[PDB]
Amino acid sequence: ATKAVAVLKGDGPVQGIINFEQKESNGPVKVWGSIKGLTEGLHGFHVHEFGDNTAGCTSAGPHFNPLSRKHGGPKDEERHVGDLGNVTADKDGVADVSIEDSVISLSGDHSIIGRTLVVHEKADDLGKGGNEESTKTGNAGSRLACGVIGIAQ
Amino acid sequence: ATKAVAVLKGDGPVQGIINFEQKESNGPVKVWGSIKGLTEGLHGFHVHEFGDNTAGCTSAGPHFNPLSRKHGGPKDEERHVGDLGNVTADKDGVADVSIEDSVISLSGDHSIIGRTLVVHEKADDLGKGGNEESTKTGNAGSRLACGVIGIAQ
Ligand SMILES: [Zn+2]
Ligand SMILES: [Zn+2]
Repeated sequence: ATKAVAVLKGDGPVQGIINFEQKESNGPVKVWGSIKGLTEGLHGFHVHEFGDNTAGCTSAGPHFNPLSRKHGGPKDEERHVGDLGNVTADKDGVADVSIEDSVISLSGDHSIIGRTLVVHEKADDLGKGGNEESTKTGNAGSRLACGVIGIAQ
Repeated sequence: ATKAVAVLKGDGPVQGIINFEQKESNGPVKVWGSIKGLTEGLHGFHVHEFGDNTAGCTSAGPHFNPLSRKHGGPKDEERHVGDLGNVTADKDGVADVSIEDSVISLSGDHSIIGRTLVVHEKADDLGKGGNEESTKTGNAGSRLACGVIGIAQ
């Protein structure tokens, strides 16, 4: 019913659009959209603490632990509330994503409205890769585009 | 006592970052922050209805007229219930923003919490200078970085 709007912008050809389709205000959300200006294969994809992403990296570090676990989800079980999978792109420069989930809803100033999403440079491990750091971020690499989430209904 | 953090990007190294603080939910508010990557001189800046700003015009056009008004304010008697005037940048490529207003506040999805903003690479004409487009947008002459409004509380 109520669609939210996440607008990620990097640099020229780099963007990330995601709509969040929610039917009331605390129930589960159907999520989809296109992250373009990528190279083919997987790219890490996380909802951070806050909507600050303006002091560059001096803002969103790794992805928020509000439930007190590691990075994960599409292969790991524990998973941050700040993790909506990874965006796997084609050679036409785009990852067009499709998801449905019951760990967030369009609720207040702290859920996924007023919040930040990050898209990463490379593929995400989603748990414990080959190193310590992979438990923090997924080892997904640097960030390109950044964006904030507001209401589109 | 909720502080915001909007993130505009897209025109490569151009960003538009604006903050706010809410002293009481119904009072006036000081906006602050910086728009950087700009040439020196004036640049128009507008909050719109919704946080909807993904691809461009299909995700919102001009700054909405809920009272069915013209644009303007700092030289005009109208002003939309969701717009501001213009900024100016110094030759480091940056506009300082440190402005007051007594009609926006951080309260509800349609206020500045939950909303969108775009800044413009030319001056704004505020309701009327020359043409139709003065009374419509604000004659703002060009786009630049666009974004959704974020919260750090
Ligand atoms: Zn994570
Ligand atoms: Zn206006």
